[PDB]
Amino acid sequence: NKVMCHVRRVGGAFGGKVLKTGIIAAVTAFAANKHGRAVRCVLERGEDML
Amino acid sequence: HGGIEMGQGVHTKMIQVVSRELRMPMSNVHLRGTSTETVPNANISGGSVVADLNGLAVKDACQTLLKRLEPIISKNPKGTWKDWAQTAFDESINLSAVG
Amino acid sequence: ELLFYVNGRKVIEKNVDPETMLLPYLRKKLRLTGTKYGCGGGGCGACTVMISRYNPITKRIRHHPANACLIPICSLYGAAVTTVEGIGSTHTRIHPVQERIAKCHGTQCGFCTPGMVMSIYTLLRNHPEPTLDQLTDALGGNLCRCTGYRPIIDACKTFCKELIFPPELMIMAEKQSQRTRVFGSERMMWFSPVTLKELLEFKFKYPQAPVIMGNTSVGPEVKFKGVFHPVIISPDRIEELSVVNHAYNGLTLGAGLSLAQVKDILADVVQKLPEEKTQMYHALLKHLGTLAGSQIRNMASLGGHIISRHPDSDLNPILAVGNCTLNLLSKEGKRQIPLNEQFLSKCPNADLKPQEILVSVNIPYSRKWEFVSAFRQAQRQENALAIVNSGMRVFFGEGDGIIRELCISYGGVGPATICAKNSCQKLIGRHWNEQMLDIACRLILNEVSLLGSAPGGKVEFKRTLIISFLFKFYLEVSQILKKMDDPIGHPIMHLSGVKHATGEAIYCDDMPLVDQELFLTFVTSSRAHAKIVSIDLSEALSMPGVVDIMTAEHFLATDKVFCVGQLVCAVLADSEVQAKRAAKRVKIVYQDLEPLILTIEESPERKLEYGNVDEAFKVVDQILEGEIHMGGQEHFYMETQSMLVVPKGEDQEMDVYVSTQFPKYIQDIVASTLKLPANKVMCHVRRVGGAFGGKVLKTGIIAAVTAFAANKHGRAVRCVLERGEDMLITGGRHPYLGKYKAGFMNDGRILALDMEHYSNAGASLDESLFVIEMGLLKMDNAYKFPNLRCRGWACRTNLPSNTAFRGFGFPQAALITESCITEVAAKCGLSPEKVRIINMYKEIDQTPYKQEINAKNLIQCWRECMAMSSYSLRKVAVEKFNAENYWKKKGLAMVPLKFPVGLGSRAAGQAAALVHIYLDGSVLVTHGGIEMGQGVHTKMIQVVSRELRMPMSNVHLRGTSTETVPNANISGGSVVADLNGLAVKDACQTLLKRLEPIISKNPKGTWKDWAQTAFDESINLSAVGYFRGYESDMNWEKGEGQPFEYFVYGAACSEVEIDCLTGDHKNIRTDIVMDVGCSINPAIDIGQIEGAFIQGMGLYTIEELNYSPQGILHTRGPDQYKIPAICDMPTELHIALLPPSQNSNTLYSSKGLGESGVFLGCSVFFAIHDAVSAARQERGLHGPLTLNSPLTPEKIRMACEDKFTKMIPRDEPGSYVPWNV
Amino acid sequence: EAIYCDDMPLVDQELFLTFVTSSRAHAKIVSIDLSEALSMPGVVDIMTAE
Ligand SMILES: Cc1cc2nc3c(=O)[nH]c(=O)nc-3n(C[C@H](O)[C@H](O)[C@H](O)COP(=O)(O)OP(=O)(O)OC[C@H]3O[C@@H](n4cnc5c(N)ncnc54)[C@H](O)[C@@H]3O)c2cc1C
Ligand SMILES: Nc1nc2c(c(=O)[nH]1)N[C@H]1C(S)=C(S)[C@@H](COP(=O)(O)O)O[C@H]1N2
Ligand SMILES: Nc1nc2c(c(=O)[nH]1)N[C@H]1C(S)=C(S)[C@@H](COP(=O)(O)O)O[C@H]1N2
Ligand code: MOS
Ligand code: MOS
Ligand code: FES
Ligand code: FES
Repeated sequence: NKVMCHVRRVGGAFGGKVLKTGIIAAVTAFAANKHGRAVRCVLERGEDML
Repeated sequence: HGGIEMGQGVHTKMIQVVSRELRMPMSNVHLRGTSTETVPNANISGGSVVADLNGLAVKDACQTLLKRLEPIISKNPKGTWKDWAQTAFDESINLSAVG
Repeated sequence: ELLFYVNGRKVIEKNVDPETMLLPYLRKKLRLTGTKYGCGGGGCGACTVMISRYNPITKRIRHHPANACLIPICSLYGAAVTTVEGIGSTHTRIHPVQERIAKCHGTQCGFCTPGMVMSIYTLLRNHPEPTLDQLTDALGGNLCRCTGYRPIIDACKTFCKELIFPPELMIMAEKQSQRTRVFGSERMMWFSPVTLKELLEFKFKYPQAPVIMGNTSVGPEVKFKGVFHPVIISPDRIEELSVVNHAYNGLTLGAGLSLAQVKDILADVVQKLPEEKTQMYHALLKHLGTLAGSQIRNMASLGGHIISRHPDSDLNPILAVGNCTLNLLSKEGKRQIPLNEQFLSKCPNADLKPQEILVSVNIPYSRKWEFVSAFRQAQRQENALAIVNSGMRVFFGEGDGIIRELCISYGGVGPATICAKNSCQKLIGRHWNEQMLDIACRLILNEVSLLGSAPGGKVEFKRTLIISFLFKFYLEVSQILKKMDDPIGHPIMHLSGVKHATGEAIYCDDMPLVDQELFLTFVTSSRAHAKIVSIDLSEALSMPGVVDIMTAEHFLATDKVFCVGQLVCAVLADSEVQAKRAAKRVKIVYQDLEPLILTIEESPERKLEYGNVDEAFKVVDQILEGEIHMGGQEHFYMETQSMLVVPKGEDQEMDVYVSTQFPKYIQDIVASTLKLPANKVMCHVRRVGGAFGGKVLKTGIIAAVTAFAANKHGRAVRCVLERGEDMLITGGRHPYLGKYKAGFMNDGRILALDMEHYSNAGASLDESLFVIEMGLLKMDNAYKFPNLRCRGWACRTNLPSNTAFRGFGFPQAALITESCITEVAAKCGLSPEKVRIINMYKEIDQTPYKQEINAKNLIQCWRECMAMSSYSLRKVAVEKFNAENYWKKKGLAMVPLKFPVGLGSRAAGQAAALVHIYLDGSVLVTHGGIEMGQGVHTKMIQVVSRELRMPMSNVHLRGTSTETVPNANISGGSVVADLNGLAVKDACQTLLKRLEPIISKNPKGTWKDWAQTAFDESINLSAVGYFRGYESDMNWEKGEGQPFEYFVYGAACSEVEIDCLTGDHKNIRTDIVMDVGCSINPAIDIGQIEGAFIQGMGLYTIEELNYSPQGILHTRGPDQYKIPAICDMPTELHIALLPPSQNSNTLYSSKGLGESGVFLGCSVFFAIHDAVSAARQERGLHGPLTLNSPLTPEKIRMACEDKFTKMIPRDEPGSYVPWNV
Repeated sequence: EAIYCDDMPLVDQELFLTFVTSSRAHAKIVSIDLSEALSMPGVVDIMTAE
């Protein structure tokens, strides 16, 4: 009841944005909790495909 | 609703559903975006069912409102939605529906 | 370079602007936001911060509190700054002070607790095992509009029987090179000498630069007055400026020594040497223990006070009579001048040069057969600037009565400290008897020749206080001469009480900045009925920040201004300080109009009827004609009007984060202003800092123009106001003019009553008549009147429009009826107690608006308070005390109370809610009621925890919105707790209805299992709750209906003690009982009761609104607004809560307080009334008395007529147009 | 004008996260170092399970 997710829109996700977005978000939230400031994460195309 | 817009055009579907069922034009309805503070425990947007699933949920919420607006429109032939909404405000008719 | 420490981290500033203060720097830059902007002028005490400074000589560090809202940045080089966030936190170990101030329920709104916990922490650091006297001394400066201070002293009562200074600071103090620092800016230059010589040099340079040492007297001038100093000077730790010396000429104190150090040195020195040598030290200590507060006493020093030339100075007249000489020093040598009238009159011959810093001051030993005394009178006991103060000493010598030395000086009377010379020139020679007092009075009465143009008003009051102080002097010297010859029903700590006491609570301004923000500020009219012909804005446009100066030409003043404080233009700027500076120099052309209306008596009907008054008046024994005036009030909510408006850039969406009470109005007005459907504009609140009303209409129009600006220019816009224009924009209570003609039989019972209520509305032509309706009903609390004819009218004035308040109309009409009752009881000959008993409601009766009431509760609390407070013994002791004392009259009073709870129409009571349960055991609840200090959310958590059996941990609330719960109501009327709680009840009942099988199949598990299974079997877990509200009907054409859901019943007895010479009063003991039922949370109930009582006592005794004859209200000065402080509490307040009654339609058999105990504050009021009567009982005069409200010490002293008032020069009425109407 | 997740404005004092992947399918990790990495200008912290 503390964590609120917000999704206004998504730019064309033709399936499969679930487990890996979760594994990104888990450590992003770990970092944001330990160092009390917002953390923004964006992935490169090669990082995606890998 | 609890379904994600990912370019397939689900929010236009939802605005069309609300426009048809509540008998108001397209222009008179708004939609912001998915969140887990308003619609909890929604399911994954995968299977091609989420559009129809949330369309049925939106239909359900709209029906629950329109049954409460039954007497007001019963007692007024030509009402803009402002007139019925303010009236339903006066007779203490709820206007927040979970579908 | 600027180098200091905040909470233990080193902070470096370069290339600064020294024209910026500390508190905006801690908020907008370093972002330790647990420190609050209360007033910016030193009054509030909200911004308390600990400052520690190390002395490289003494090898020790001195800790002192200070108000960060006046402290400049450039005075902190090498000092440790400690805020609320450095002592403990919700992650680390919490310090025992915050733990005990939250455990003892010392928090209600939380916008006052960080300063107070830092004050208690500072005193515990300085003092390990203190006394309650020291603790109360420490907390004197701090204010609280909500609590009433009792739990704070309760938490302090257990103390009576670690942070470390950074080593970098102490080592660079041990080095301490001779570094003279310069802080430069484009506007204002700052110089700081570490050595004496450079200070003397820079003073010998351009001398228009003030020697800033405490900022306490220059800060207000640069702020409200607006004067600007191009260059300023400010010393460092210079030893010569701060040294204590004992010599045959008494002692020598440095000008750099702060008043707190001075007080400690005097307090220790008066315990060493015999009292035959010390008389002026005791006077200085007497006026030092009563100076503003520990913060200001540790910020302000001797020299600044001496040279400030403030007429209200509390220490100057003691010095101006005690043979004191200021030592000086400059490039052209040394000097030693005396302090007398010539020093304070501003004449050039005796004074300081444009050079010669004041170095020190010497106070001699008092000679034997010489006695010194000083007296003062102000609106409040503590932290109030005096209206008349005096310094008095007389030296005889050789054991006789002949006057050879007699020095008396008066401050606060004229434009400066006036000292009597010619009367002092003539009094010499006679004995210490009555005749010299006659001579002194007959001289000083017309020697200090005041006029009708005396600023601050209270002409005859000061004139009487003069001789009153002289008379006190006479008695005290004569005396010494004669001598030497289900969590419901259990007390549960607030949800965010720790989060208050540890400074994690976010407010509408504590939230961060968003990209490309702006800021907005208004310009307000200062004329009452003045036509606008032109506005000058050429020079306002061109300065850094100004985007567009918005006017009425594109909701603001168009052609004429009908009230002061009306909005005519607003300014758009890139930052706050730029916005204020740009606003302060827009020029408006005016032409004043002839018909000027400011008062009720020179400016539709609402009438209730019961029986026929005419026949009883033809029959009844005695006819009374009486009248009363009751003045208004100001809310003084601690948090000011803060808001932010954010455009979205897509779909014209507009977020509005505003700390209001009524988001529906905000959304509606923004939608109508932007020409948008309401589905685009959303509104957000999380908590509001202690708002008691008034944050409704003016907040609406402020949000309207803020949103207009945020839309048209396509950028975010923040808008926060300040305390002064908060008073100037927003009105307060309606002041009432009440006439009455009553009829009562010799049985002392009222059988005839006519009322003509009049209200002072404001400039608005279409306004809120409703209180005139509403307050018409609630006129009589507990007294049965067989006949009523009660009418009301609303009178427009050229003034800001008035709004609602806590209590809301009941206090006014209730005290009008109470005063009519009391004057009847005086005209009869029987005690007001008997008159109230044989006029009080029966067990069962019927209100004049035709509604059944059952009131054995009122009679039972009457008996309980009467018998368990020992009424008879205490009262007979009161008459015994008045029979053996002549100037000390103590008065005891008792007052009942019936308060109706109910609303107007059908739409008013409806309340919605939204409840989610996620797939664990954890619940998210939201509603439409606003959190503003009552503790509504703790009650909601208790409700949800009883209705779902899970422990209190599992539930969390995340603020309110209009996107989750739409179309909520006003968060007022003391019902929104009940209404939104019923909505929460409905939602939780729906959820527990949805889950019979899962729960009843699973006996010994958790909510985790049952919510999991509920999702498994496809059962909804989020529901809307809703409550239709109580049915209320009122008809005015017949004056009948059922408009009130229920009534609360209480009683309060109060004991006071007034002094006939100086017209102030004490509060000794108040015993208060009320009937509430099975309380949801007893601690919250007792807190609300105490807070309402304190607010009512403050309205009835202290608070006054002085208006200039052109309509301009006064915010600071002699007539500044006061609110009750920590010393205004009764010594004992024994409050007990009676057993319940199990009522019908009240949530969980609990009653809705929050506006009820306000009128019980009239108790002490009538108590002083009683005392005044005893005075006129012994003075032998029974002449007509007209005691209005508030009973300021002025009117209390006027009521105690004496020979002193019989020798006061009566100024002609139509001579001058005085300070106040 | 369609606002996406990256099109939100910058929030105050937000950090930035970037991932360091793997390069060998089946392998054993012997030792990890960050001394040149953590001493870069701008780095706040490196999160590893080591
Ligand atoms: C909210 C509030 C409440 C107050 N309550 C009280 C009260 O109850 N009782 C009371 O007696 N007073 C009261 N005061 C007044 C206060 O005590 C004085 O203003 C204060 O002592 C001035 O000291 P300062 O160093 O802060 O003055 P500063 O602002 O530092 O001094 C400004 C002026 O003093 C001159 N100056 C200062 N020091 C020197 C020096 N050494 N040599 C030459 N010139 C010098 C500067 O040139 C300048 O003209 C109150 C003030 C405020 C704002
Ligand atoms: N333009 C667009 N079309 C799309 C997708 C998308 O991301 N963008 N996702 C596809 C996938 S994987 C699914 S399952 C469906 C989901 O749409 P619905 O569940 O709302 O029918 O859209 C399909 N078509
Ligand atoms: N601490 C605190 N108590 C307060 C207030 C406040 O701002 N702070 N407002 C008062 C006012 S004006 C009202 S109407 C009631 C409303 O709260 P309730 O509905 O929970 O009684 O709270 C009262 N008590
Ligand atoms: O079913 Mo597709 O949205 S992974
Ligand atoms: O909160 Mo209400 O008394 S305007
Ligand atoms: S005491 Fe600092 S803002 Fe009022
Ligand atoms: S609780 Fe102290 S100011 Fe409100």
